[PDB]
Amino acid sequence: IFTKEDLINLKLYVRKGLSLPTRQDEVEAYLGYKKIDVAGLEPKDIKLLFDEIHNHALNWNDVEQAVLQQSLDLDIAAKNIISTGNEIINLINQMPITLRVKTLLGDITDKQLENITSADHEVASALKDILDDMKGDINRHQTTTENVRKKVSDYRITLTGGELSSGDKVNGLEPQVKTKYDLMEKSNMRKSIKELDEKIKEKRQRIEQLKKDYDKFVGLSFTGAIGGIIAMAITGGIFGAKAENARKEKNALISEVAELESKVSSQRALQTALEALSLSFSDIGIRMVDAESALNHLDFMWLSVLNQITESQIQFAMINNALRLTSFVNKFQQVITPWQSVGDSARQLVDIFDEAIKEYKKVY
Repeated sequence: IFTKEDLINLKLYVRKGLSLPTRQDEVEAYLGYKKIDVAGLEPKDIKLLFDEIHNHALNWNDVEQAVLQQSLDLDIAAKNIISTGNEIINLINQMPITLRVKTLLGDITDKQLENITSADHEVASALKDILDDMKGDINRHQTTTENVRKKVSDYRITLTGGELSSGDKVNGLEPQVKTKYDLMEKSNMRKSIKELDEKIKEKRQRIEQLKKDYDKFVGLSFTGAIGGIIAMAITGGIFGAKAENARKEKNALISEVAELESKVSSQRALQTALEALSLSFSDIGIRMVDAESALNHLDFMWLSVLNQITESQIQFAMINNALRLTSFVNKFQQVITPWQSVGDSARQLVDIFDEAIKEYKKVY
């Protein structure tokens, strides 16, 4: 069944949804960016989803109050139907069995109300009235319970996705959070960043490799001084050239590295924002999945309760003037039996609300 943790998880999801920023500049401050250049993750995209979550959270208390008040109402409705049904059965069973088996319900109602006057006329009229009132009462509880179930179902489908009772189809807030979360992961830079770090270190070692070979070749260029004048011309030309090839290649890589470190710095910036947004969407999504499970329980409970009321209503429709009174008592028992289940479930739900409210004090 729907438990107190289920109700607390709904309140926790609503509180998270209402705390989401919805103003565009606040969503941007929350994201840490004005543009990310990933489809579906731009601040306008995130705001649209936060607006939908916020509106859904705003709508919980209408459902919550309908659920709790309907449980309070069905509690005392079940109690009244069972006790009044039992009183009616007891009244009938005061008739001797030799008469009960052959007397029809119409004999103790309609056939007393067609002629002219009686005490049995008044009680027979009151018996006909209380049956009519109970029939209408059970129809009313079916109608209101169907509406509560519809509110819970629509609240659930808004979270899961699907077709609402209005016929509108909605994508589902939880699958939408999941899509964006998946886009953040398809967009991750961690491997790109690591391969760029690797190339900065490697070119930052080669820049140093022939700073030493520049110092070598320029030393080598002087080793014509052994011969003197034209041995220095040939050592100067050959090794002076190899020394500049090393310097030129060096200056291409110092420019290369400054670019690559600017690039990797921006890729790290994107990753940091992705990781932050991922964590927020994970928190939202966990709150949603717990709320969804809570609503699965609540929806199933209200479908089951509605089914019991409908069972009672169908049995009540079988009561008619031509039932022998022994058959009537058996059918009236079949009318009130489903209401034990309805009342037990309704009282259980009221008590879960009570225990969920008390949980705050027990924790703090």
